[PDB]
Amino acid sequence: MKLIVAIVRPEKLNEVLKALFQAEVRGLTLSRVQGHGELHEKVRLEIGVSEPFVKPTVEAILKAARTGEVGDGKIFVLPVEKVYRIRTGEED
Amino acid sequence: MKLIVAIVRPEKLNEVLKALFQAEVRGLTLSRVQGHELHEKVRLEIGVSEPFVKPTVEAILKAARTGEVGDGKIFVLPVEKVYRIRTGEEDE
Amino acid sequence: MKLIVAIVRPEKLNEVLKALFQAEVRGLTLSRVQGHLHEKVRLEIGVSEPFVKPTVEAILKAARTGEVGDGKIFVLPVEKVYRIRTGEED
Repeated sequence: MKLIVAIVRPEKLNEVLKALFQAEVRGLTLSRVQGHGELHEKVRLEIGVSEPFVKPTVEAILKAARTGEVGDGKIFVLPVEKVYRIRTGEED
Repeated sequence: MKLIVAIVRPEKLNEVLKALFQAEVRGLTLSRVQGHELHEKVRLEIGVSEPFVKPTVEAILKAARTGEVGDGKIFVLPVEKVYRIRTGEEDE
Repeated sequence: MKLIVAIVRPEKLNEVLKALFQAEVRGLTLSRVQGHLHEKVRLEIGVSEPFVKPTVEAILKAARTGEVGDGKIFVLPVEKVYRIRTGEED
């Protein structure tokens, strides 16, 4: 699995959540953060996604979050050594 | 070294922290995030040495479980290096 | 690229931000978190390889007070970073 961390504009959050839902991504968390390069409000989404589907998930976010202006944000794809589901204790 | 990111139910937070402290886990940070029709969750971020990875994961898994959908997940992330600001000590 | 996650004292934040800016490290996000509880500020900064040490040093120098609880700096391997404005990788 990989961990996707995306920093997007607040005004694009609904488009992004919609695109993720249509791309079949359901499990995620998000929070408000302040960003720079004078700080601007941003929304940080964190999504665990298995390798075959990292590319499609990143694409949905890129398409939905873009405005074309400086300050659109970034998407980080981090490696994950192990992931566990707390409901069952199982390593996913 | 690893960076453990755990998403747990707020009502399980106290039990989780108690279990971590008993497992000799010490410094960590936490914040509230919205996750999935979203629900509030507590996101813990814990830096640990290799010998503490298993004990930390085990503690959260036993303490945060309710068996119902939405219990959360635990991500164990690789860390290239970590620095303690006070002492300037670096661990890899 | 690497992703740097730093936990610093709120009273040292402006000093940390100034030091980063001076080091040419401008793109980042931050948020308030609770530590150990005591409020802390968490910075998340994606940087190219040559900027890892300059970023770590800027924070180490500006955030230290000498008292226990000054924070930590994590350097994480990042596999890919995309610039949303262009839809391109970096």
